[PDB]
Amino acid sequence: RDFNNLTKGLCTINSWHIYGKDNAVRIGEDSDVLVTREPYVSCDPDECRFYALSQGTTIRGKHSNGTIHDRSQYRALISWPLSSPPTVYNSRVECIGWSSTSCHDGKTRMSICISGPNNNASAVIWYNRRPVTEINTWARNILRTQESECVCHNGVCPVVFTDGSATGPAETRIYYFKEGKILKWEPLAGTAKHIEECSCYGERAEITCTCRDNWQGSNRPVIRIDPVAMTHTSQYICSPVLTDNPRPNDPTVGKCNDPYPGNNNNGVKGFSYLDGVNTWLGRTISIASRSGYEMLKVPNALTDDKSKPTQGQTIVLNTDWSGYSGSFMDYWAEGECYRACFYVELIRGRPKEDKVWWTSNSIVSMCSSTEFLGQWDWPDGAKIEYFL
Amino acid sequence: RDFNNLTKGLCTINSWHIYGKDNAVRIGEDSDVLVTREPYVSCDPDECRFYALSQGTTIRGKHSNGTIHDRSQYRALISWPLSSPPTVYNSRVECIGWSSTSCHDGKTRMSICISGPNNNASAVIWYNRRPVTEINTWARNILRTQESECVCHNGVCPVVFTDGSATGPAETRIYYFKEGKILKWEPLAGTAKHIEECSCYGERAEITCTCRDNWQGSNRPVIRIDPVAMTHTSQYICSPVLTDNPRPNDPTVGKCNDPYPGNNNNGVKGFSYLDGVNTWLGRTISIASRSGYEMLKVPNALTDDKSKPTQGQTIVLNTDWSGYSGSFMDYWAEGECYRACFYVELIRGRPKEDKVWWTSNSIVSMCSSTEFLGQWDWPDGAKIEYFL
Amino acid sequence: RDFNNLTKGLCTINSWHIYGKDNAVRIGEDSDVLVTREPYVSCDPDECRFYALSQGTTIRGKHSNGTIHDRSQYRALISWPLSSPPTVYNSRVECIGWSSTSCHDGKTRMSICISGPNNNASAVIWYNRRPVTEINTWARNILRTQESECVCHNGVCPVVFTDGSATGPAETRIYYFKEGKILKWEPLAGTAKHIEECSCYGERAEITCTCRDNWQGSNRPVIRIDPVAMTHTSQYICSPVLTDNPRPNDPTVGKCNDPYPGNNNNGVKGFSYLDGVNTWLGRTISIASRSGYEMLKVPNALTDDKSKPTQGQTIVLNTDWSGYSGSFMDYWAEGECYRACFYVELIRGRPKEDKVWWTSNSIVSMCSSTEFLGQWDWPDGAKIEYFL
Amino acid sequence: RDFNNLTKGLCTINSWHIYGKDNAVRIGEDSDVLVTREPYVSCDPDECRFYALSQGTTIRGKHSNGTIHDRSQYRALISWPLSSPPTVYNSRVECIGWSSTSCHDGKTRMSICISGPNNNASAVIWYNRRPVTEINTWARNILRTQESECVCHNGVCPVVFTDGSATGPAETRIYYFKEGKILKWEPLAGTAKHIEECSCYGERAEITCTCRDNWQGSNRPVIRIDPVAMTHTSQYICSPVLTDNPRPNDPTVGKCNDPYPGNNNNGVKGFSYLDGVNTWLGRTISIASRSGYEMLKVPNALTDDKSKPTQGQTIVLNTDWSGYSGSFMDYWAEGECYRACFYVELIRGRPKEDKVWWTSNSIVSMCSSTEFLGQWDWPDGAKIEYFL
Ligand SMILES: *[C@@H]1O[C@H](CO)[C@@H](O[C@@H]2O[C@H](CO)[C@@H](O[C@@H]3O[C@H](CO[C@H]4O[C@H](CO[C@H]5O[C@H](CO)[C@@H](O)[C@H](O)[C@@H]5O[C@H]5O[C@H](CO)[C@@H](O)[C@H](O)[C@@H]5O)[C@@H](O)[C@H](O[C@H]5O[C@H](CO)[C@@H](O)[C@H](O)[C@@H]5O)[C@@H]4O)[C@@H](O)[C@H](O[C@H]4O[C@H](CO)[C@@H](O)[C@H](O)[C@@H]4O[C@H]4O[C@H](CO)[C@@H](O)[C@H](O)[C@@H]4O[C@H]4O[C@H](CO)[C@@H](O)[C@H](O)[C@@H]4O)[C@@H]3O)[C@H](O)[C@H]2NC(C)=O)[C@H](O)[C@H]1NC(C)=O
Ligand SMILES: *[C@@H]1O[C@H](CO)[C@@H](O[C@@H]2O[C@H](CO)[C@@H](O[C@@H]3O[C@H](CO[C@H]4O[C@H](CO[C@H]5O[C@H](CO)[C@@H](O)[C@H](O)[C@@H]5O[C@H]5O[C@H](CO)[C@@H](O)[C@H](O)[C@@H]5O)[C@@H](O)[C@H](O[C@H]5O[C@H](CO)[C@@H](O)[C@H](O)[C@@H]5O)[C@@H]4O)[C@@H](O)[C@H](O[C@H]4O[C@H](CO)[C@@H](O)[C@H](O)[C@@H]4O[C@H]4O[C@H](CO)[C@@H](O)[C@H](O)[C@@H]4O[C@H]4O[C@H](CO)[C@@H](O)[C@H](O)[C@@H]4O)[C@@H]3O)[C@H](O)[C@H]2NC(C)=O)[C@H](O)[C@H]1NC(C)=O
Ligand SMILES: *[C@@H]1O[C@H](CO)[C@@H](O[C@@H]2O[C@H](CO)[C@@H](O[C@@H]3O[C@H](CO[C@H]4O[C@H](CO[C@H]5O[C@H](CO)[C@@H](O)[C@H](O)[C@@H]5O[C@H]5O[C@H](CO)[C@@H](O)[C@H](O)[C@@H]5O)[C@@H](O)[C@H](O[C@H]5O[C@H](CO)[C@@H](O)[C@H](O)[C@@H]5O)[C@@H]4O)[C@@H](O)[C@H](O[C@H]4O[C@H](CO)[C@@H](O)[C@H](O)[C@@H]4O[C@H]4O[C@H](CO)[C@@H](O)[C@H](O)[C@@H]4O[C@H]4O[C@H](CO)[C@@H](O)[C@H](O)[C@@H]4O)[C@@H]3O)[C@H](O)[C@H]2NC(C)=O)[C@H](O)[C@H]1NC(C)=O
Ligand SMILES: *[C@@H]1O[C@H](CO)[C@@H](O[C@@H]2O[C@H](CO)[C@@H](O[C@@H]3O[C@H](CO[C@H]4O[C@H](CO[C@H]5O[C@H](CO)[C@@H](O)[C@H](O)[C@@H]5O[C@H]5O[C@H](CO)[C@@H](O)[C@H](O)[C@@H]5O)[C@@H](O)[C@H](O[C@H]5O[C@H](CO)[C@@H](O)[C@H](O)[C@@H]5O)[C@@H]4O)[C@@H](O)[C@H](O[C@H]4O[C@H](CO)[C@@H](O)[C@H](O)[C@@H]4O[C@H]4O[C@H](CO)[C@@H](O)[C@H](O)[C@@H]4O[C@H]4O[C@H](CO)[C@@H](O)[C@H](O)[C@@H]4O)[C@@H]3O)[C@H](O)[C@H]2NC(C)=O)[C@H](O)[C@H]1NC(C)=O
Ligand SMILES: *[C@@H]1O[C@H](CO)[C@@H](O[C@@H]2O[C@H](CO)[C@@H](O)[C@H](O)[C@H]2NC(C)=O)[C@H](O)[C@H]1NC(C)=O
Ligand SMILES: [Ca+2]
Ligand SMILES: [Ca+2]
Ligand SMILES: [Ca+2]
Ligand SMILES: [Ca+2]
Repeated sequence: RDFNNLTKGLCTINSWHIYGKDNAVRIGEDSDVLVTREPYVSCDPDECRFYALSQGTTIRGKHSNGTIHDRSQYRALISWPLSSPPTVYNSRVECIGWSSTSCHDGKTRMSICISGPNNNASAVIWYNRRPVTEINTWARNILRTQESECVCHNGVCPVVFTDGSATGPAETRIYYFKEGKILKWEPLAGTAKHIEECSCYGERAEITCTCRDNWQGSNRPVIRIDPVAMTHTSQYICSPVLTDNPRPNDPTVGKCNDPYPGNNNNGVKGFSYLDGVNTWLGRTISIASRSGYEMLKVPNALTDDKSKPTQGQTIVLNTDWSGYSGSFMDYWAEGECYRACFYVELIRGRPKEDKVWWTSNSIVSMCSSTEFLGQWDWPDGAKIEYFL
Repeated sequence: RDFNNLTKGLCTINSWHIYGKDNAVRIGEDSDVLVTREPYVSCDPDECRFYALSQGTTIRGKHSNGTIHDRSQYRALISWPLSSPPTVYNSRVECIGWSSTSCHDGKTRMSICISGPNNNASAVIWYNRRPVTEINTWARNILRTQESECVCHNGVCPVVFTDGSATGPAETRIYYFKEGKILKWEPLAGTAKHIEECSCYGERAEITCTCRDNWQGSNRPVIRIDPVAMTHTSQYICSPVLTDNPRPNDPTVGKCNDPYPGNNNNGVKGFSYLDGVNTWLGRTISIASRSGYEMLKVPNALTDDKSKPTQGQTIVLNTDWSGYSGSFMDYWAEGECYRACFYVELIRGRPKEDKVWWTSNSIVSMCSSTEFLGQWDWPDGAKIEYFL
Repeated sequence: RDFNNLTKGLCTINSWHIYGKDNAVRIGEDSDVLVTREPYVSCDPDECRFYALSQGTTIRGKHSNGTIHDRSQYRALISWPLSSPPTVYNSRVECIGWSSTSCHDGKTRMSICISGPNNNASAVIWYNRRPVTEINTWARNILRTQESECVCHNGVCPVVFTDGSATGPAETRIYYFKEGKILKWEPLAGTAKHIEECSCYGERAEITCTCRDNWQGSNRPVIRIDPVAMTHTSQYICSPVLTDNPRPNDPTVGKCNDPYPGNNNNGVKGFSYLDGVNTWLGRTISIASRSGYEMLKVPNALTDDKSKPTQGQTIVLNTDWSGYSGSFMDYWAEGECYRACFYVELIRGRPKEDKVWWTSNSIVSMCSSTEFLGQWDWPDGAKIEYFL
Repeated sequence: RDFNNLTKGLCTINSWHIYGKDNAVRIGEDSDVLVTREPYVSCDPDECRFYALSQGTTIRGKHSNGTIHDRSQYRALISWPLSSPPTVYNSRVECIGWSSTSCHDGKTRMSICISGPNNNASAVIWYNRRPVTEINTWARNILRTQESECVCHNGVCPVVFTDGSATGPAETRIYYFKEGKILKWEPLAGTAKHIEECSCYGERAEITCTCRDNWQGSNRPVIRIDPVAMTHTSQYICSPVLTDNPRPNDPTVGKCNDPYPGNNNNGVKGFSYLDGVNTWLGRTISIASRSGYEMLKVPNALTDDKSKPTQGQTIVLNTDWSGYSGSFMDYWAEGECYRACFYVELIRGRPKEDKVWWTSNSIVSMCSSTEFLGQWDWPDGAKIEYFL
């Protein structure tokens, strides 16, 4: 095998088709499904898999009580077959910890997990299912990473980490790994003022990451990485179609180089595909809560501070719970272009459904079509009442 | 690997032997078996598997309530090892949706799933476990396909779809796929007046599909496809041995080019092998309900409007529930001829057994023998009382 | 791969060491273990597996009620990894039916299952996991076979079948299969008067089968097969160490060419290794019930009508339940000789433990050592009280 | 494949990073997890796995009652994927018995299990998943071995066994195996006075084993093996940092060539890495019970009878239960040096938690880093109250 190179551009996105769905919470009502959160999807050359952070308990298990909590010693990055649920018996542990990323370089996979207490966390970088490098916290405040796949080019796999405050300036670093070793790292540059939970995709030798400015911004920061030069830029999505959550109502003009204000110290992981007129943004439908999900075609969102939607697709109704969302692509598919894909985490349980003591999720995932397909909505589908 | 070619004829069918049986409902009374319906069987060059549409819940799970319903966001095409039950832990999701087909071309497998609301459904065509093509509804009324395997010849895999009314003229199309791409499609031609749920098999470079005329016909429509020319014909089975369900009692003379009347707006998926004097038809034993199943040797059923049985085999007694049935063959077996095989879906639960709130099925499957073997009957075997 | 040839002799048997044990009934008290009976062991070139006839239900499942019964539509030959229990999720179905054998020829595996009602049973012979040949009942009375592995030589795999009475003369046939096809079959010849449930092993181009004379004999019949000539002989084990069950107490002189009388119309499957002074016989310890199990070294048992034990090994105490026993070897092991192995089926439940409504078993298996090893006893280990 | 050679030295150990954790007791509260104890970790060239001795029951199973007991017929050496729990469905049985070791030689794996009653135990040596050699008890008193991985060099895999008293002189033997055959064995030599449960690692053609002197010593005996010459030495760790349990408080000067006294007839399996100034010792934090676990950097512990810690890392708080600990390395990793790894068995249940009737464990495992990483603590994480 050779290292994959990002040689193709994005396919034209005219709609989104269903790719995978695991129905995990429905199935886990009466089967040995692990409690998870922070899911994503990532492809190897011969298979695509679901990934997430386990909570080290099943959902009917008594240890599900307390699983609203993000960071414990009982979490691990797990992967499992596409559209199956994450069960005790089919889930492969990639590494231990409570913040992760993972990506295949064309030869093998790199997985990164961070663990530790808040003031003394460390990342372990695994390559070919063996630990290779470790990175200690630099700011002693919840060293943390993407929670979705990284992207590689000719073996170089950039990863974005943050360490420091979630409610003020933090120390974001872009590490460039190859075979699990650090080639270089850079501090964040550009005009993004705070970065968390980057969602990345690659095309024609450039990696684009759409992130969460938890501190100030209801527009999303965008990091664009050149994995050959190992350099990057940052800015915000300029569009007034604001895509964090919670957020204020949409303005008529957005901000390119600073956080669009109105909501502080909160957010949600999300994503976009930024490709000129072939630009699609995801967001929650609710401005207040992690409810609903929609895709909006917003031509030139990155650069046009008045850009508005020209097309859209509902993914999850506003009467159903959503969650984190992120990008992935199958870089090893046939054809002339890369097909944009994404997932949405469908969070069930706490805090919004507090008649149960757990928090878990299921996954829905879609990829782009060049057809203009009909739309359905894709809720989690479980009845909370059944768990009482 | 090369693409498989349909170079062989059918083996002489002198009786049927047991091939597979999953006992899913029996086993699922106390194990994590998924609720399914619309099962089938399909072979790869190195393995044969069971397939079905999951309902995204186990049968003891509380979400089994409601699973009489055909179309939800929680359904998927799954496959699993021959004669195992479809469990949470052993079932591989092929694609998401509520109407499917799947077939191996000798190189890899194509799977097709349709999802969406009734007025805005779309098919996704997967090849080599990746999405390749999508097709939007053309009639905005439950785009739907075979619910059993397709057949390929030199890479060309025809698939029959219908969109439109179930109780009047609809828009049936035969798509010819290769490597998941559309080579051509044709509207239905010939004298079949309504088509659903085609059951297909191939022999000497011709594909024969036996279908369901839900609107008018208690004889079954037959589509015969030339996958090289990519053309087809349609007619009905001429025989007065009527094989849909519900149906009127058998006449003495059938109809070749129009629906044999008496029952409207209903049916069941079924199949036949039409090979001159080596012709066998399956049907339910009951004329009124999906009860029993039998195979009848009906020489020249396709073309002889007075043909009657010369031999038969009971598969399921009329005191046991049946369901859909369909054809498959192992195109990669050794020997000089293709051995005809079929399955019967053994439906349990609603609507006929309404003391439970679910609907599920198990599978029995048989293939032909050149011996004249003794017959057994093959019920599902579960006791509904145990589920109360 | 080439066909395996029986080129080696037996290793010297100086004691028996533990090979595998599945603890199935213990584990199945709280896990999804299938109800089984009639287990055995068989090796492929790269793996050894446990085999048995499933009852198509788990042991905690309500459908376990009734599983004392031998023949139903819900049985299948299953295999699973050595020393694991036979679970819903890890068990591979080989074929459907209620009497089986299976063996690897060095290239691939042949499996045979018989199904049907008592008066109309049929065998299906699978090779390379595909059905190849079928054989209809010839006597219309429970066509039945070995219930342990067959043995192959240069592709020729003899199998012993019986059809007819269990309590008087029956029609036993030795079929010689190659690639699942019938080369030849012979009726039983020699002086054995009734044959069931043969337990076979091969060495230096000869296959030895030790069987059950259910009608009259408490000595066991022995069939010796030349798989090159495709001919056989039969006789009884001459030794007065009688090894069927139930049986009379041991005499001082046995019978070579007729059944040793005293017990009629009953028996148990069992085995022996007959190799001159390297001869070991297994038997139940109890003369009355399937209780205990022991191995006795009985030099020249086959030919010496006064032969008595010179050494022994207790396998299962007489205060624990046993069951069927049979031979297998790993024909693909390293070294200069074939190591004799056997299993014992440890039957739990009905009829001897009738406070539960099921019948199931676990497996213990041992192979020979050239050391004189210490002995343990190997009970099933489950507490029936836990199942109430 | 060629046999692995121990060509590399140890990596510099500046801290320990998380490697694996299975959360077995947490997950097994509501999933089919086997009861285990005596776990370890061992790598093949393409995978690392967890190993342990099953008790032949799940933890919620009623047969979990009594599993404080060390030796029964229902135990087996099992392996399963790294960081998964040992479940009924994912656990591979390596061999049957109640004392084990296992190691890969670069070509295939050798596994050794001992079974039998106390006065008549025997070891079976498996190679390439087949039994090859057997060894009968020589002292008729609980023949027993390492309970963690062995190490191979050019095919030669030394294993340490003991047979005899646990509370006075016993008969320890070092067997040198190749392809599962005995090349040689030696009686223990040197100044260690009692040996059990050796924990081994290899580097630059030498194997170092740190063991348990159950009889007298609260310092640990160390056996150093030359696998080319097939010779060994023994002594004790000289350091006054005493690392058995229970033990007296730490002195200022230890003992090189005799047991450091104060505690008799007890101990725990443990380990060390002895590499000059790159020397790390593990131990329980409690001097009295199997509570807590810590790593201490104790330069020249082996040879310096006043050596004290210069650095350390807490693995398990003293308010959490620990257990056995042992060494392993991935001899097939990339790079210039072998990375030291270890595990800790986190024992739950009896005798310390006697409100439940079972004894089981989970596993945490770590490997060395050349960074100075932040430390977390890694408890089992289960709530005993949930099991009542
Ligand atoms: C079967 O499945 C089919 C496929 O899925 C399905 O069809 C799909 O239907 C859905 C639902 O209708 C469609 O999705 C929507 O698409 C809208 C965009 O399309 C409309 O607008 C464009 C653009 O129109 C402007 O620009 C063009 C030129 O490019 C001009 O030509 C126009 O005149 C117009 O110009 C004015 O405005 C511009 C600036 O905005 C100026 O530049 C300009 O000078 C003028 O001022 C049109 O081109 C479209 O028409 C074409 O398509 C339609 C078919 O849809 C045809 O009938 C027609 O012939 C044309 O071909 C079309 O009119 C999205 O706007 C829309 O998303 C908004 O609404 C939803 C709620 O429905 C919100 O959730 C979403 O967030 C968007 O609204 C919010 O955000 C915006 C942006 O800030 C706010 O302005 C807005 O107020 C609202 O904010 C509020 O909610 C927010 C969210 O909660 C909150 O955050 C805010 O704070 C605030 O509270 C939606 O995505 C989809 O595209 C169809 N797809 C296809 C292929 O057709 C079909 O229905 C199904 N069938 C059945 C039977 O069910
Ligand atoms: C061990 O296992 C063995 C293997 O399984 C098992 O043997 C099998 O037994 C079963 C059960 O008996 C057999 O299955 C049946 O087979 C019947 C056909 O075979 C009979 O008929 C043929 C044909 O006979 C005509 O034609 C030949 C020439 O080809 C002439 O020679 C004849 O004289 C006769 O001619 C007249 O009729 C023709 C028109 O029909 C005219 O052309 C002609 O001029 C004359 O008018 C015979 O050849 C057969 O004989 C041979 O075999 C038998 C052995 O079976 C030997 O004894 C004998 O020597 C010969 O070798 C034989 O007589 C099927 O018809 C039958 O299926 C009908 O019945 C079942 C109920 O049993 C129905 O469920 C089924 O649907 C069929 O009936 C319905 O449908 C027809 C068609 O429309 C209706 O006419 C009929 O009224 C009925 O309709 C009703 O029910 C429907 C369903 O609910 C409903 O929809 C309707 O609306 C209506 O309500 C059945 O399949 C099987 O073949 C055996 N197999 C073998 C290899 O032997 C054995 O028993 C087992 N042992 C034990 C101990 O258990
Ligand atoms: C640690 O583990 C160790 C390894 O496992 C374990 O050692 C093992 O111990 C077990 C138990 O003791 C041993 O197993 C038994 O072995 C017996 C055979 O060995 C004895 O006999 C031989 C043969 O002796 C005759 O022949 C030789 C020459 O070859 C002469 O030298 C002798 O003098 C004697 O000759 C007379 O008899 C012959 C005819 O029978 C004539 O030919 C001759 O002229 C004379 O008349 C001796 O060689 C043996 O000695 C050697 O070994 C011992 C060690 O065992 C040493 O001390 C000694 O120095 C020698 O080296 C030895 O004496 C088996 O017979 C025995 O099986 C019978 O008993 C059990 C019950 O225990 C029954 O279950 C079993 O079925 C057998 O009895 C039944 O069947 C026979 C046959 O028909 C009947 O005769 C008998 O009455 C009984 O029938 C009844 O029960 C049946 C079953 O229910 C029922 O069906 C009947 O109807 C009836 O009701 C048993 O297998 C084993 O071999 C040891 N292994 C080793 C390697 O040592 C050790 O104990 C463990 N340690 C601890 C501490 O636990
Ligand atoms: C984020 O994560 C970080 C990384 O994990 C974490 O940092 C880590 O913190 C932990 C906890 O503090 C550190 O772990 C401890 O490390 C201690 C060793 O380090 C100290 O000592 C050395 C050595 O000092 C001597 O020698 C040097 C020269 O080599 C001289 O320079 C010194 O002056 C001193 O010399 C005297 O003593 C010598 C003999 O002992 C003589 O030779 C000499 O002449 C003098 O007499 C220092 O070098 C270290 O300083 C350096 O590092 C610190 C940072 O830690 C810096 O601040 C500093 O600038 C330097 O760079 C340092 O001072 C271990 O001793 C310690 O383990 C003992 O304590 C724990 C309890 O905490 C016990 O559980 C453990 O068992 C050890 O104590 C027992 O055993 C000893 C030995 O017998 C007994 O003496 C002792 O009494 C006690 O016994 C009792 O308990 C036993 C167990 O129950 C029982 O069995 C006995 O019977 C008895 O009851 C511990 O491991 C770790 O190393 C840090 N790591 C790093 C990289 O920094 C950081 O905190 C985290 N951040 C947050 C915010 O949480
Ligand atoms: C099915 O028939 C096709 C058409 O003849 C065979 O296709 C040829 O395959 C050869 C061998 O791979 C190629 O080099 C030719 O170029 C192919 N020809 C065409 C016209 O496509 C194919 O091999 C046949 N399949 C099998 C299993 O034999
Ligand atoms: Ca924000
Ligand atoms: Ca109809
Ligand atoms: Ca008998
Ligand atoms: Ca000690």
